[PDB]
Amino acid sequence: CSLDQTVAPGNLTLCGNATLFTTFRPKARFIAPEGWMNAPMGLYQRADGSIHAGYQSHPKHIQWGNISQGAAYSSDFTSWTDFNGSEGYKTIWPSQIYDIRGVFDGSIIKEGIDGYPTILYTSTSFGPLGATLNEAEGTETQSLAYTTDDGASWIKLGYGAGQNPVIYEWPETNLTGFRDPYVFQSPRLEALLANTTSITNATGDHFATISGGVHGDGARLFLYRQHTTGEFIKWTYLGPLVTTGYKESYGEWSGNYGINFETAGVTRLNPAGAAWDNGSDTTAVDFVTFGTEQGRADHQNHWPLWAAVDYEVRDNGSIEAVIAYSGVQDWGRSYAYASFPVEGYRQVSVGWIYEDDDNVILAKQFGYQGAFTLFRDLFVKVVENVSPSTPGLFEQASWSTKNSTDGMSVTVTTLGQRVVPETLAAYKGNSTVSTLAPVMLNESAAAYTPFSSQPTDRFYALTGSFEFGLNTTAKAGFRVLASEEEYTDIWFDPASENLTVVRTASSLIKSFGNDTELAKVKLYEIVGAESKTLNLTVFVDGSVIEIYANDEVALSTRAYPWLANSTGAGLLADGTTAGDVVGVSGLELWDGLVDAWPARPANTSQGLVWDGPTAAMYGLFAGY
Amino acid sequence: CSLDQTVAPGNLTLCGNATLFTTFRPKARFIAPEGWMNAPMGLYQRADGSIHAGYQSHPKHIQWGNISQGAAYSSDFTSWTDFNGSEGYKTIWPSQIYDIRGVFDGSIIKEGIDGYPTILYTSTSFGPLGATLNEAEGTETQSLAYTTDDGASWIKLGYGAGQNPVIYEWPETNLTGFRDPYVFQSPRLEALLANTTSITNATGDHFATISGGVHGDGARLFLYRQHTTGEFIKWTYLGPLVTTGYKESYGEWSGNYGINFETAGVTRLNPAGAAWDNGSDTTAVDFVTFGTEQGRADHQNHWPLWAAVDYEVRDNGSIEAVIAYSGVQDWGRSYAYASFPVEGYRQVSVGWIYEDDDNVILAKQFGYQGAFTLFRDLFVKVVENVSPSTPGLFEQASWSTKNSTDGMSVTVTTLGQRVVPETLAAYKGNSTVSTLAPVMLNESAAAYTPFSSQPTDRFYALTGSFEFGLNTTAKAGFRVLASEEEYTDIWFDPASENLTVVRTASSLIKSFGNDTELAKVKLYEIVGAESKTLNLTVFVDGSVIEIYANDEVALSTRAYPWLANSTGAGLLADGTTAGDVVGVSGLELWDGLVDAWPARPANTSQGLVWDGPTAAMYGLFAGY
Ligand SMILES: *[C@@H]1O[C@H](CO)[C@@H](O[C@@H]2O[C@H](CO)[C@@H](O[C@@H]3O[C@H](CO[C@H]4O[C@H](CO[C@H]5O[C@H](CO)[C@@H](O)[C@H](O)[C@@H]5O[C@H]5O[C@H](CO)[C@@H](O)[C@H](O)[C@@H]5O)[C@@H](O)[C@H](O[C@H]5O[C@H](CO)[C@@H](O)[C@H](O)[C@@H]5O)[C@@H]4O)[C@@H](O)[C@H](O[C@H]4O[C@H](CO)[C@@H](O)[C@H](O)[C@@H]4O[C@H]4O[C@H](CO)[C@@H](O)[C@H](O)[C@@H]4O)[C@@H]3O)[C@H](O)[C@H]2NC(C)=O)[C@H](O)[C@H]1NC(C)=O
Ligand SMILES: *[C@@H]1O[C@H](CO)[C@@H](O[C@@H]2O[C@H](CO)[C@@H](O[C@@H]3O[C@H](CO[C@H]4O[C@H](CO[C@H]5O[C@H](CO)[C@@H](O)[C@H](O)[C@@H]5O[C@H]5O[C@H](CO)[C@@H](O)[C@H](O)[C@@H]5O)[C@@H](O)[C@H](O[C@H]5O[C@H](CO)[C@@H](O)[C@H](O)[C@@H]5O)[C@@H]4O)[C@@H](O)[C@H](O[C@H]4O[C@H](CO)[C@@H](O)[C@H](O)[C@@H]4O[C@H]4O[C@H](CO)[C@@H](O)[C@H](O)[C@@H]4O)[C@@H]3O)[C@H](O)[C@H]2NC(C)=O)[C@H](O)[C@H]1NC(C)=O
Ligand SMILES: *[C@@H]1O[C@H](CO)[C@@H](O[C@@H]2O[C@H](CO)[C@@H](O[C@@H]3O[C@H](CO[C@H]4O[C@H](CO)[C@@H](O)[C@H](O[C@H]5O[C@H](CO)[C@@H](O)[C@H](O)[C@@H]5O)[C@@H]4O)[C@@H](O)[C@H](O[C@H]4O[C@H](CO)[C@@H](O)[C@H](O)[C@@H]4O)[C@@H]3O)[C@H](O)[C@H]2NC(C)=O)[C@H](O)[C@H]1NC(C)=O
Ligand SMILES: *[C@@H]1O[C@H](CO)[C@@H](O[C@@H]2O[C@H](CO)[C@@H](O[C@@H]3O[C@H](CO[C@H]4O[C@H](CO)[C@@H](O)[C@H](O[C@H]5O[C@H](CO)[C@@H](O)[C@H](O)[C@@H]5O)[C@@H]4O)[C@@H](O)[C@H](O[C@H]4O[C@H](CO)[C@@H](O)[C@H](O)[C@@H]4O)[C@@H]3O)[C@H](O)[C@H]2NC(C)=O)[C@H](O)[C@H]1NC(C)=O
Ligand SMILES: OC[C@H]1O[C@@](CO)(OC[C@H]2O[C@H](O[C@]3(CO)O[C@H](CO)[C@@H](O)[C@@H]3O)[C@H](O)[C@@H](O)[C@@H]2O)[C@@H](O)[C@@H]1O
Ligand SMILES: OC[C@H]1O[C@@](CO)(OC[C@H]2O[C@H](O[C@]3(CO)O[C@H](CO)[C@@H](O)[C@@H]3O)[C@H](O)[C@@H](O)[C@@H]2O)[C@@H](O)[C@@H]1O
Ligand SMILES: *[C@@H]1O[C@H](CO)[C@@H](O)[C@H](O)[C@H]1NC(C)=O
Ligand SMILES: *[C@@H]1O[C@H](CO)[C@@H](O)[C@H](O)[C@H]1NC(C)=O
Ligand SMILES: *[C@@H]1O[C@H](CO)[C@@H](O)[C@H](O)[C@H]1NC(C)=O
Ligand SMILES: *[C@@H]1O[C@H](CO)[C@@H](O)[C@H](O)[C@H]1NC(C)=O
Ligand SMILES: *[C@@H]1O[C@H](CO)[C@@H](O)[C@H](O)[C@H]1NC(C)=O
Ligand SMILES: *[C@@H]1O[C@H](CO)[C@@H](O)[C@H](O)[C@H]1NC(C)=O
Ligand SMILES: *[C@@H]1O[C@H](CO)[C@@H](O)[C@H](O)[C@H]1NC(C)=O
Ligand SMILES: *[C@@H]1O[C@H](CO)[C@@H](O)[C@H](O)[C@H]1NC(C)=O
Ligand SMILES: *[C@@H]1O[C@H](CO)[C@@H](O)[C@H](O)[C@H]1NC(C)=O
Ligand SMILES: *[C@@H]1O[C@H](CO)[C@@H](O)[C@H](O)[C@H]1NC(C)=O
Ligand SMILES: *[C@@H]1O[C@H](CO)[C@@H](O)[C@H](O)[C@H]1NC(C)=O
Ligand SMILES: *[C@@H]1O[C@H](CO)[C@@H](O)[C@H](O)[C@H]1NC(C)=O
Ligand SMILES: *[C@@H]1O[C@H](CO)[C@@H](O)[C@H](O)[C@H]1NC(C)=O
Ligand SMILES: *[C@@H]1O[C@H](CO)[C@@H](O)[C@H](O)[C@H]1NC(C)=O
Ligand SMILES: *[C@@H]1O[C@H](CO)[C@@H](O)[C@H](O)[C@H]1NC(C)=O
Repeated sequence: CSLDQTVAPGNLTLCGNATLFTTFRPKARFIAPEGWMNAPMGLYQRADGSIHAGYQSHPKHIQWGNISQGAAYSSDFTSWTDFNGSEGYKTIWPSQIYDIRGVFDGSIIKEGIDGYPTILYTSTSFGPLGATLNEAEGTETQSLAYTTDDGASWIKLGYGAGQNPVIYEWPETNLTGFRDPYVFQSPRLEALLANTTSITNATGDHFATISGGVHGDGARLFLYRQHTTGEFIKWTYLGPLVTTGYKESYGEWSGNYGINFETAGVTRLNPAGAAWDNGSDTTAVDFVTFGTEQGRADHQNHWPLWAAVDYEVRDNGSIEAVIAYSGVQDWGRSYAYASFPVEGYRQVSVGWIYEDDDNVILAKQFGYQGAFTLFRDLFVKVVENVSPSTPGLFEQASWSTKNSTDGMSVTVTTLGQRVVPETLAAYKGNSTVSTLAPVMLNESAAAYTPFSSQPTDRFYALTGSFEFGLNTTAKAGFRVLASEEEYTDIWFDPASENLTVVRTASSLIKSFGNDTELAKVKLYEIVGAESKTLNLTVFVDGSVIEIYANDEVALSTRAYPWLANSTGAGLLADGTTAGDVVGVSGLELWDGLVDAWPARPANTSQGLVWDGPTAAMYGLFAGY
Repeated sequence: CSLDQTVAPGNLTLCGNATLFTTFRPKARFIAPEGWMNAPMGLYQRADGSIHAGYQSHPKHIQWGNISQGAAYSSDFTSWTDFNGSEGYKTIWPSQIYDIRGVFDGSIIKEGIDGYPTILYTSTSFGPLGATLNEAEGTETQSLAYTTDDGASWIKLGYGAGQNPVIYEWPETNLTGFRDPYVFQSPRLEALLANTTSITNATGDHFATISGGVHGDGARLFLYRQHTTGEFIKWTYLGPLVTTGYKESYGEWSGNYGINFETAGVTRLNPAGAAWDNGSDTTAVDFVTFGTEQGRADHQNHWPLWAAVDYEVRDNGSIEAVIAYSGVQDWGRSYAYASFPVEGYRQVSVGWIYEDDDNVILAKQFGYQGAFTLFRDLFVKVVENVSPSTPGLFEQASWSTKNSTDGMSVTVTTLGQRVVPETLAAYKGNSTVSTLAPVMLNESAAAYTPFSSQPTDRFYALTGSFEFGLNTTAKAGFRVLASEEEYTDIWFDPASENLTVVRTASSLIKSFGNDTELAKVKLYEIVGAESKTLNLTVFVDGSVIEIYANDEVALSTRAYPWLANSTGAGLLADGTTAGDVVGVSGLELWDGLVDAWPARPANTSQGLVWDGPTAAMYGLFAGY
């Protein structure tokens, strides 16, 4: 094992555990100190204003198992500090018959048991568990724990009748899944159900969804309501909130609803952020966010989706959320998006970016797997004065259209996503910022044109506005993590409406994924404009490439170039001519970003361990 | 629910939880503070000379589940004090994937991990578990924990490769069971194996047996040897130590070997007590004690047995224990005998006495189930100058015979058992003792003759020597827990050699067991004697009746009379005439015994709880 990054990579599978720990590792985002991580969980803003973030964690292993909550906190979403207690950075772990198989995803009741922050989480025990297996009742239940020390530790309620687990009965038979309880308050849903509370007797101020589905018959999001305000044991099943069909797809802009939902949440937004009205705000829109499984051929069979919904009240005192339009939260290698309320009428969403090493070839050499996305403000994106001649506009696939009275313009509404401003400010202010001169891409443009200032390492952001003619067939974008031999190309092709990440040359190491990422991006053309504009922001952070377009479209992916000098960046141009010209302005390079974990040394590995021969005997965890 | 014990019992199933807590409860013996208990475990003499006793425990329930070690200590086997920590009187409990289904029986390595007392115990996880089920590897494993505070708490080794569990591979396929590790030192076995240690490489000073069997093919006791002295992770399987056949019986004096062994131990004794020689002591005998299951129609299908064995060394460096003769440790409602070494060359044995309420009709009303037997010194019982005309003597069923050179007398050898003298001294000294005049039972004897002094409650001991003619057909014994309407009759019938406990009138409450208990007792006739003698000692302790004959035969049973005045006692006579006379001498009543738990109040119930609907979902524990 040579770690010489000035020459071609050898056989890296000969390298020891965690010898590649720092080589590809993100520095500017939320990531566990070491080992395996997946879904964000237990997210809440604490009483002091700081953010508590939990995550599914398996320390000292590089595959999933004994799944626990690791945790950390931040005052600005950006610079983090690990909790440190008797179990290191873990704060909840398998410990009881009801959760011994894993402490799965959960969410926070801010004023819960004895007034303390309280987590409702999926407690798992033994038996087949999975959407393609024959799971039985009891294998997944829902349990409570509360914290008296602001998340340093959690106390579970006792096991038994009238205690944990608090939700255990399956609401319908033959479930594909029964997990990821999302607890939320909703003046909207309270108003809608106020005339039906005699039917159900459920009058609490908290609702909870549980994500699942029914074998052979598609996904389900089940709605529960807290039975009585101030009491947390009794949750009353109302009915299915979202019901989709077996591998149903709403279309090309909407992924696929698969067979089973995971990590679903419910929110209400308006153009400024989170909306807490009862229905009276006509600018507010109800949204569900959810993962689906087994409706996709790649990306671990996983789509992270969202849908705008219209609530209808059923006669039995339950709610049907009818999908009005349906989109994708991120088009790349990310999943398990969670959202939570933040002071100042915000709803903030964050997900998990998995690696691109699905055959587990270099995982042990890394000594870790996974990171978060950036934290994103959600809001209702409104585009005014849209031209009716925008191609495909009236499909209304992942957006809605409202015509003006005279029919000459359209108002477009969709889900907006943008990186939280605290992170953008910290990134820019801690970086060496190069404001770049605008560039006209025409007949003279090379395929690749390096920026006049270059990054110094694998931690940088790029921004640019690409102005295209309305009938262009040119392509343009950004190349990143680039030397002569390795590079990753981010292209937008307005003619096809496809944003792609071409990764055929991303790395000389052949074991990593190299498939082309793809997102659909609708350039809403403005009345009177003779051009259309793509605003692209790209974060490069170790191996993470995270792309944002027009505060709407997100695509997270991975690139693992070996060579030390595969850090460059610049503009891409294809089919630009004297007549078909792409104007690039607002160009900026932010070199360095922020050290997100200032108290951590560069190498936080503690080595890896094997569970031994009993792992295969129990059959629950891989063991490493 | 009336608790009026001056009138007939009502419907006691209407009574609340623990309303009958003190009614039938032993006071003078080891018993949990409340709830369910079964097998003794973790027995050892601590560095200060006191005795640590653990037991299988399920607090606040009256059926088995979440099985844990409860613990207490004593300086004299007799007066006890509970441990009190964060889990009350528990000191080890299910907490890891490998033991979450129950912390089963274990035994003590006195100088173990870092020099501390260390327990090797059966750690259980999920799956079918039982001799009549299709158990698989991993469901029962063996794990270590050690104590730095003399048994107040235990620290388990970590889960994983080279740590817990330390024994997990099945030594043969299709096991009926794989549990109850018994760790012991043996100069005897070390001497026997010293020429074979090149074959196995196992040279440690500790051995361990694991109890089990093979489906369709009888019970097995598997022998392991510590691989290296001073190291406790690696245990090397040598081979089967004891192999018996599917429901094989050695005869009427020997119970039945069933299909599977439980709680087996290995010891070496001589006439004084424990023997620690290498083979050189010609008076010493090797013994195995073991429970068997499914070889008995009643008594929960359980025989607590023992066998004298002769060790043979196999060519592969293992030991075969060939059964020389085979007996019964207790003939009544007891099981799960454990033995442990005690200072002064002693080996002390104690078991579990279950209730006689197998349909669980009044268990909740009790608020507890189970107690220990008394603690018993084991030794080699030697009877000299036995007459060759003793009937059945040369069957050598649960004893051995050695003829004198001239053939006119025999030396008989068997397992001796007697109550530890610390308990006998404390019982007598704290009791009101009535020394009773001898009684000749002849033609004038009533069926029942009350003693001239009577007990004052349900806590007393009786002793007597019954002298019978060599060809008697008379029966005699003791009646206990007696009023006019309820009583329990203990008979010996020398003609049949049967000691019985007749319980048809033991209680007016009909739900309790009433079957007749039976033990075989061999009166070894002495050369020149014109009579034969049965020395009988009976302990009455709440509902426990514990009978000892000739420091050899033990029979533990239960009686639950309702009436407050069912406490009397006296002599029984049947078929005694002018010519067939039974002489009773050495008669003593000890009224009161000892309060074994002086710090406990009379009612130590903490109520009972239900596990809720998930108990049936998990399918592991009854839930109550
Ligand atoms: C199989 O058996 C298992 C073992 O018995 C069983 O698990 C046990 O279940 C019981 C009953 O449900 C649990 O008991 C509850 O404990 C809660 C507190 O839990 C937290 O604190 C525990 C003890 O605290 C100390 O001891 C530790 C060990 O030494 C130290 O680390 C601590 O520093 C602390 O020490 C201090 O106190 C010591 C004495 O206790 C003292 O010596 C010392 O000097 C020092 O001062 C921890 O053990 C526990 O940790 C476990 O659980 C957490 C998750 O919760 C895990 O992360 C850990 O790994 C570990 O497994 C916790 O940190 C109590 O609050 C709770 O009390 C109340 O509830 C009951 C019934 O509802 C009431 O009777 C009672 O009044 C209390 O209610 C009142 O208070 C609350 C608010 O205060 C209020 O809301 C309520 O209305 C009311 O007013 C109860 O005692 C026990 O924790 C479990 N143990 C373990 C190890 O798991 C298991 O379930 C069984 N399984 C089956 C299937 O049956
Ligand atoms: C799923 O995840 C699970 C959670 O992570 C995981 O379980 C955990 O496994 C790890 C690794 O095996 C265990 O860690 C070991 O812990 C041993 C000590 O255990 C005992 O003490 C623990 C911590 O002590 C404190 O904290 C408590 C909680 O607040 C308090 O109650 C105590 O008072 C005490 O507080 C003091 O210390 C605090 C900081 O620690 C401090 O803040 C505070 O102020 C105060 O001063 C207890 O948590 C633990 O209790 C658990 O386990 C017992 C049974 O053991 C149960 O009865 C309990 O209910 C509970 O579940 C124990 O009481 C360590 O000795 C051990 O250390 C060593 O071994 C490793 C590796 O071999 C070495 O790296 C290290 O150097 C140590 O070795 C050295 O020392 C020893 C002798 O000292 C020597 O022999 C050796 O050669 C060497 O020199 C290790 O850290 C952890 O306990 C597990 N936790 C739980 C909750 O279960 C689980 O396995 C996972 N499952 C799967 C399938 O993967
Ligand atoms: C006395 O001790 C017992 C513990 O043994 C305490 O708890 C009770 O235990 C018994 C088991 O011994 C439980 O009986 C079972 O009950 C279920 C159905 O229960 C439902 O209906 C009840 C009646 O109104 C109700 O009390 C229950 O409510 C509790 O549980 C729910 C969770 O489900 C919880 O939300 C509540 O807060 C309560 O905790 C519940 O809704 C029944 O299905 C069982 O049937 C089996 O057994 C019977 C009898 O052998 C048999 O007929 C059936 O065929 C089947 O095999 C079983 O009867 C009882 O529910 C427990 N009660 C509780 C928890 O309150 C009890 O509290 C102690 N008493 C006191 C005064 O302390
Ligand atoms: C680096 O990180 C790893 C953790 O990932 C550390 O532990 C090793 O993990 C790997 C899994 O990643 C283990 O590999 C498996 O090994 C078993 C067979 O193992 C036996 O033989 C080994 C070789 O000499 C020996 O080391 C083992 O000894 C350990 O375990 C026993 C308990 O069984 C214990 O008593 C000892 O004390 C040791 O702890 C053991 O006897 C093999 O069956 C597995 O095969 C599967 O996977 C492979 C590869 O994909 C595949 O080919 C097979 O078909 C099958 O699917 C697997 O290879 C390895 O045993 C672990 N080693 C340990 C515990 O020492 C490792 O230590 C870290 N290194 C450093 C330097 O820190
Ligand atoms: O990487 C997930 C691994 O967990 C396993 C164990 O069977 O399956 C469980 C479950 O995990 C994933 O679910 C989520 C969101 O992805 O993660 C947590 C569990 O950590 C759970 O609360 C969430 O729903 C996965 O998406 C599911 O499909 C899996 O069924 C492994 O099979 C799997 O590799
Ligand atoms: O009363 C025992 C109850 O435990 C259960 C659970 O399946 O079975 C396990 C096992 O228990 C008994 O085994 C012993 C000695 O009797 O007790 C401990 C477990 O507490 C174990 O280490 C000992 O071997 C019982 O004799 C076995 O037959 C059972 O298989 C219940 O089924 C059972 O009622
Ligand atoms: C990068 O490094 C490689 C090998 O070390 C070298 O061949 C190449 O010339 C360097 N520079 C660029 C821009 O590729
Ligand atoms: C990181 O630390 C681990 C554990 O100490 C060590 O095994 C590994 O070799 C280190 N890796 C690097 C790149 O320093
Ligand atoms: C309410 O009605 C819906 C639609 O039929 C149904 O799916 C749901 O199960 C009902 N709620 C109940 C039975 O609580
Ligand atoms: C919306 O506007 C377009 C173009 O003016 C027209 O084709 C369509 O019919 C309009 N829809 C409604 C509801 O008026
Ligand atoms: C650098 O980043 C830190 C951590 O997020 C932030 O608090 C600080 O304001 C930043 N510095 C700037 C913007 O100059
Ligand atoms: C074509 O592009 C080059 C490079 O941006 C620029 O120098 C030139 O002005 C452009 N041509 C026209 C006609 O604008
Ligand atoms: C654009 O994307 C779609 C997938 O939505 C794909 O079918 C099509 O081939 C792509 N076209 C081009 C030219 O990239
Ligand atoms: C015992 O009590 C019962 C009922 O209280 C009574 O009938 C009987 O006479 C009493 N005495 C005896 C010795 O049975
Ligand atoms: C014993 O205590 C328990 C729990 O407090 C109580 O329920 C029960 O009625 C008491 N029984 C007696 C006989 O005092
Ligand atoms: C017997 O053993 C084998 C594994 O050695 C296993 O496949 C089989 O299921 C076991 N049980 C029976 C009933 O054959
Ligand atoms: C040693 O021989 C015995 C008798 O054949 C056998 O049962 C045992 O399994 C052998 N020991 C091994 C293979 O370790
Ligand atoms: C033992 O003694 C009896 C009676 O003297 C006799 O029947 C038997 O043969 C003797 N056994 C031996 C081995 O001498
Ligand atoms: C009474 O019993 C206690 C506890 O076992 C014992 O220590 C004491 O010696 C006894 N009293 C006597 C024999 O007088
Ligand atoms: C018969 O028994 C009675 C009672 O023990 C006694 O008084 C009498 O002496 C006995 N008869 C003879 C002949 O010993
Ligand atoms: C004595 O006990 C045996 C059981 O070993 C039994 O078969 C026999 O019937 C009993 N005989 C009498 C008279 O009690």
